[PDB]
Amino acid sequence: MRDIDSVMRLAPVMPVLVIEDIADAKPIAEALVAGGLNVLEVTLRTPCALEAIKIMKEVPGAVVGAGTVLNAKMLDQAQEAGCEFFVSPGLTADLGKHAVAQKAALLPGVANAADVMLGLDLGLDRFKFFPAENIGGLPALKSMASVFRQVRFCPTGGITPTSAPKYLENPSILCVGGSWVVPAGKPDVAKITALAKEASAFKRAAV
Amino acid sequence: RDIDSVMRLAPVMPVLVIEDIADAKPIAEALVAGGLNVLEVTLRTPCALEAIKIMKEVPGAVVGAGTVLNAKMLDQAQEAGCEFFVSPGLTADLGKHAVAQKAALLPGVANAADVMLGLDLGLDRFKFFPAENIGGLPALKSMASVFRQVRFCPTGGITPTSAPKYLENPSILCVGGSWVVPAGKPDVAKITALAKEASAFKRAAVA
Amino acid sequence: MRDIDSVMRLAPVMPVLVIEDIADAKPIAEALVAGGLNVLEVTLRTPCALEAIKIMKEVPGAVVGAGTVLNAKMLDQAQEAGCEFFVSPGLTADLGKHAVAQKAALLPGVANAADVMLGLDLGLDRFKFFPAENIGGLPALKSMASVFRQVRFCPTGGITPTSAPKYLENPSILCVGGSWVVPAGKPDVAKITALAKEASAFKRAAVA
Repeated sequence: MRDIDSVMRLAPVMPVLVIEDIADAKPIAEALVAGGLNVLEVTLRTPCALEAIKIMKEVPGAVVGAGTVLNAKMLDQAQEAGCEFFVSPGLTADLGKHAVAQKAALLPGVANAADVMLGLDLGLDRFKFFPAENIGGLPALKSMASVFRQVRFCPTGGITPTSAPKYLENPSILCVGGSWVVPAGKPDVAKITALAKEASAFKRAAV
Repeated sequence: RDIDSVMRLAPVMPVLVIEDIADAKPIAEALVAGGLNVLEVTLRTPCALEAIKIMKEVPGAVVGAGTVLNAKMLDQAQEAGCEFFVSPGLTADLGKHAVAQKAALLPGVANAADVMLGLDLGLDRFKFFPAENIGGLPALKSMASVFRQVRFCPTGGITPTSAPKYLENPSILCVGGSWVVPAGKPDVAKITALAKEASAFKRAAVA
Repeated sequence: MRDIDSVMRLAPVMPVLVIEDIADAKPIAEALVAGGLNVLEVTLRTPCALEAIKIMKEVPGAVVGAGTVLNAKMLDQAQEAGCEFFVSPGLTADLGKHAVAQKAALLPGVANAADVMLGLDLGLDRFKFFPAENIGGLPALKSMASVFRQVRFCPTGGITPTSAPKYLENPSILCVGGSWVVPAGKPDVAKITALAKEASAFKRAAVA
């Protein structure tokens, strides 16, 4: 299936989903897909997360992945649930070696040059710049992209509707991760779809 | 004792710098009398190993070593009787040595790759260090939101008025602090008064 | 011959060179040496970078190194090109292990305590603080230098002519990395030599 570069190009914004109630999963996936945000990152931060992946996987148009993958075992459990891609807050050689060996579409987080160097040693060149606003923001990413010209990025962490277009004007950025499209209360599918359509319209220099 | 239990004993772990060996016993006595029985003695001073042996004989003191940079320093602190060990950062070498030695290590972390390295080694308790140069409480709040099973001790720039704000987060078990021992000759009544105030800090993690 | 500590002490500023045209390599190296900045870091960020290193090495007095070295094979390629030192944005165990094996004067980037501890475990004690203005600046470097008292640093990343003396007042700092002496665009050899002479006169608490 798709490699992580192809996943990143599909939509300007990758929603970062924290499912506290399993009944929220289907309405959230349907509303995001209705708004054109087809790429869904379900963080493995809650007990029902893997079940939420199995529910969202059956929504037509949804490209479901697992976030907060911390090790090869969690990548395996998420892949067995049907995840098409995997995101991690940071990178280890054991996690990256396992993803390459399994041909899993992994998007590891990086915060500094040594993280990126470990990723390049493993054959990876696509990373989440995370957590963006705690590690110097767009100016820090602009410098890191200047050092690693063959790498492309997905900043995540404190991104907003106001700052997302600024990141997306950089050619080295393919998309951003975002939490604002689904507010942490009970889902409102109309509001979620309207935020998704608004984010769907964001300009991308790289696409 | 394991590091999670050590962190839960008191809201503040004093970070002690003993330059005058004569100060060690009165300081540890005053801190214990004030309810701060967990003592981190930095190894940087020449008399630090001798100070650890004196503090270990104070009843109720739980004495550990700070600024542990490598396996050799850990072995020296363990030979001196330290019950726990604190490092500014984490290496695979120091971590595998602490696990093999059954040493209660509390390694510093600054980013997700540091945490994931520790989790791969079996560690899940970390010092968030240097806290005020890596984004403070807002950055720690995000990191704790990602690593739901990890618990932290922020250290580096913590003050008596900022410490309660960190302690409102249940992922924070305690803070490290330098203010409980004022510079100059020890005033045992003043140290015990500051210690009693710190021992009364409320924390969401421990009733 | 030279270890990385001796390279850092040669001049207050190590220019961070990005060569977009091979024809500019010789004039830039000659202009820098004429201004007294003999230590030249050619970043491996453009395809012609290794070719530019071979050209600059022929300028008398030039001490040529490679920057943005990402792995052990890249260090070997830069060494075969004639580099006398090597700079890396970060540190991996594989890169540091190969550098110590080959006695290569490596200056690896650090941003946090785990980076420094990995370098110390390899026997390294000289690091660039990079990228300085995105990882907390001088206040962050001050705290890190007070943790690792035996380590000495080269801050790089957003250093300016105004801020370089501020960093160079700290005795834990041996030099700074800078881009302002040879910025982007076609070289101005008169401007480069003049900026190199001003950088050469920067006071240093550590070196004198």
